[PDB]
Amino acid sequence: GAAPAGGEVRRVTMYAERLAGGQMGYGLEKGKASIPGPLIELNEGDTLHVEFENTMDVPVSLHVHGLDYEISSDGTKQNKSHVEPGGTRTYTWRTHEPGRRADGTWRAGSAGYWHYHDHVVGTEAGTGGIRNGLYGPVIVRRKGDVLPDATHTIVFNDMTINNRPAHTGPNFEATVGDRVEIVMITHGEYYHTFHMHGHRWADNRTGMLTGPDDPSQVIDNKICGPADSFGFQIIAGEGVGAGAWMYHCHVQSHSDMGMVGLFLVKKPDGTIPGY
Amino acid sequence: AGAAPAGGEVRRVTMYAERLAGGQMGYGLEKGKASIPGPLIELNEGDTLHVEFENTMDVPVSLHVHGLDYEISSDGTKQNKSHVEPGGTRTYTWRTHEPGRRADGTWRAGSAGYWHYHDHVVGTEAGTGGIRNGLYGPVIVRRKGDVLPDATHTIVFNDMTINNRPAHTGPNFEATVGDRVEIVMITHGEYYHTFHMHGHRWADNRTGMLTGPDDPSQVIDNKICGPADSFGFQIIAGEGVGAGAWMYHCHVQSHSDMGMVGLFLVKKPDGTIPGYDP
Amino acid sequence: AGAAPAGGEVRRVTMYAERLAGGQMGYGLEKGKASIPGPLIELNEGDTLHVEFENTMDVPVSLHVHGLDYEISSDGTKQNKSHVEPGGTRTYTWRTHEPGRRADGTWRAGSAGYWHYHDHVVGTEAGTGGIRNGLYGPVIVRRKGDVLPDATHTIVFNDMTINNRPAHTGPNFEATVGDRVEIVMITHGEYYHTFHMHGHRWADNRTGMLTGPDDPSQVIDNKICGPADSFGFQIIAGEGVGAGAWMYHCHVQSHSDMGMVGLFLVKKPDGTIPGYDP
Ligand SMILES: [Cu+2]
Ligand SMILES: [Cu+2]
Ligand SMILES: [Cu+2]
Ligand SMILES: [Cu+2]
Ligand SMILES: [Cu+2]
Ligand SMILES: [Cu+2]
Ligand SMILES: [Cu+2]
Ligand SMILES: [Cu+2]
Ligand SMILES: [Cu+2]
Ligand SMILES: [Cu+2]
Ligand SMILES: [Cu+2]
Ligand SMILES: [Cu+2]
Repeated sequence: GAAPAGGEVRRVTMYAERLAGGQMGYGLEKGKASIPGPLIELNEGDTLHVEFENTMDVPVSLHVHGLDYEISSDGTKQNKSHVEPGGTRTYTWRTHEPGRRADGTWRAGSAGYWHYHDHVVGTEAGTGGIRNGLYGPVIVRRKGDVLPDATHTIVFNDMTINNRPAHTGPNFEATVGDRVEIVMITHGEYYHTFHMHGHRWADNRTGMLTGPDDPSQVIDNKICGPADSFGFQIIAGEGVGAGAWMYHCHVQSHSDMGMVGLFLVKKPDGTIPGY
Repeated sequence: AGAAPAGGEVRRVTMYAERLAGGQMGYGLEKGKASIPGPLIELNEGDTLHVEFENTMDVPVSLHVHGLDYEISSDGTKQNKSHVEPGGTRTYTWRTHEPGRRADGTWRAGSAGYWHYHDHVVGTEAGTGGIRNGLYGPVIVRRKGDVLPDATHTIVFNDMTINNRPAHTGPNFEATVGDRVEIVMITHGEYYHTFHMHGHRWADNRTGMLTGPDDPSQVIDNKICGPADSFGFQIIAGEGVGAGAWMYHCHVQSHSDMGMVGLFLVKKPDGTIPGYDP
Repeated sequence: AGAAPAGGEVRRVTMYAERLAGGQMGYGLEKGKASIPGPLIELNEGDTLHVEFENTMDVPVSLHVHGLDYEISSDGTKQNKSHVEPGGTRTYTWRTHEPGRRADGTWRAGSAGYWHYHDHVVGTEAGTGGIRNGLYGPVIVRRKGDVLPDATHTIVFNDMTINNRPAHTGPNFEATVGDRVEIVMITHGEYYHTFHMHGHRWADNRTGMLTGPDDPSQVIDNKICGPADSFGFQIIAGEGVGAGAWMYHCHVQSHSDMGMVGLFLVKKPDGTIPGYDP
């Protein structure tokens, strides 16, 4: 369970479909789009050719943060990288390992907790596409990265989580001891503060400290604005046990209005104390 | 005052929740001595703390902590039936661990940090009314070896107030040039803020100070923060700048204009503050 | 090309605050050449800078610096009798120090980094008025061995504007592929922002670049910020992504929609910009 060195040329098909009640979403199979979009994982140095079809009645696009891409895979109307209704296009994202340039300076790699979103619906910033659900997660791993038993994606989109109605979660389950991975993405108009009862993480790339020499901060509350993305890995219930562990936006009115879910950590027998 | 020692001590303490004056509420180590911010709790990594907690109010209350290990019974939440009815008592158990290598070879991150506690049931099940009335306080958790300060001041940007004070009433904080002052900065409520100090800068890491010439941590003097963010640092009062009334404030302009200002009065050894009229 | 040298030079400069067209205000090194942002001040750790200051306006003005070392008399505040009357002159001194180990064993953080200066007395004692009008400038303090860039651009999100500009006027900035471009990014006013660059990313640390494989700083391309935050980075133009009109915007959706967008214009070595067809 560690991430290998990348350098595969991988391929996938992505569709932008309309969903029930105003929503739109990406998906890897027509008829099966989802909010948030399907998780895309790659290893540093991979290349991904995304074979896109807009199946809707309005232009759409696909725009990625942090990964490498030429101006033709930008995903913006300004560059004519959008997709007409019914249209088709192939976006290419690349990645690079870190290393030294000819300069002798250090080039950082592509690894990170990133995301992809529309950039053309509603306005030329994607405002109404993001709002409708056109977003999702991409993880790019470094060699030797520790792999999880599970990855869950939490998006604070304006005043919702993953576009869901108020006080509907989502909830996620695990078993005590599971290495659980969280991808956290924020979108829209408002700043937020992500809080987890019972668990904490480092505020670096991996969410876990390099070792005793790692100056990274350890936190359980993280301010995030539109298009911030971060992620971490927590041992489920470490030092605290099983339970319905609340996670929420800690802005008080935001938590009060619905931006809450449960991290249901289970005992080996499958039962949750108090739930 | 030296360096933080290794932890491991089981500690115990009594805590109450008292209505204060002006529709406020607060936390106290003794009855009739609730404060806003609540009493400063310091453990070292390893220590356990048993808070014999009692509610002296006519409405339920709770105690919820950030950053420290605790079981679900001391969650502080109506969902986990861990609140304290009017007139009730409860023992909240917090614990802390050291950092260490896991079985799988990964680094478990310590309990140390600048943390905080607050209510979770007054007003709404997130504790909005309780946080608003003053039911919050600081928790410092040291790691073995941490430099310890000459003094410690807690600054809580609560919505549009510092420590639930009225506009433009600071609070002010005194020190003397050369002192090692530790600031604990917590934020609560609805608004983002940006915390700024005149004359003084710190490292945006755990301890607010740099490991050494290899610590890559950012050296800031302005720091955005949102509800339930908690950080702190230590500075040398007047270092490289000398004595005087050194402003701190929220750098959100309308917040500084509408009261989120205070002075960090840095005295000469003789006790006087250049340029400043008490 | 180059490297920051060690500091230690005393330097001097003239500064003028002047009214500009349309109730605006800005700073300048020469009279009549006032800009928004104000002129870029650059120093190396150790340097002292005396700034011969001229208030050409009819309204008092002040000069207030983040991050650097100054005594209360260069505080630039009404509080510390530190503002410049209409038609007044005044020398403001800024000092900077190298990082060094203190006599008490701790590490003292240096002055280096991406800082700024701004007015503190116009409109309010927070300088809310003069900051809105455009009285704010960038300050860069260099650590010895820092990589010096081919070009430096300053990007101030001032409330809902970029450099006080009208909506949807950039600024746009040009580079050639492979050029070492240093962004200075400041925020002011009332609102939080998220700064985003297409096709480019940087280290969230002091220099925006990682020092080596054991630098644990995050690699981001979207940075949240608020009034008086300042940061910076150097990127290699088009590295791994090539030439093009690379959009930089605030990613708060209503903020880019309403004009907070500009272009990073990266040219091929033949000077062309594929796709650019405004
Ligand atoms: Cu964009
Ligand atoms: Cu929120
Ligand atoms: Cu909590
Ligand atoms: Cu984006
Ligand atoms: Cu909570
Ligand atoms: Cu504020
Ligand atoms: Cu200042
Ligand atoms: Cu909390
Ligand atoms: Cu100020
Ligand atoms: Cu903005
Ligand atoms: Cu982008
Ligand atoms: Cu300032």
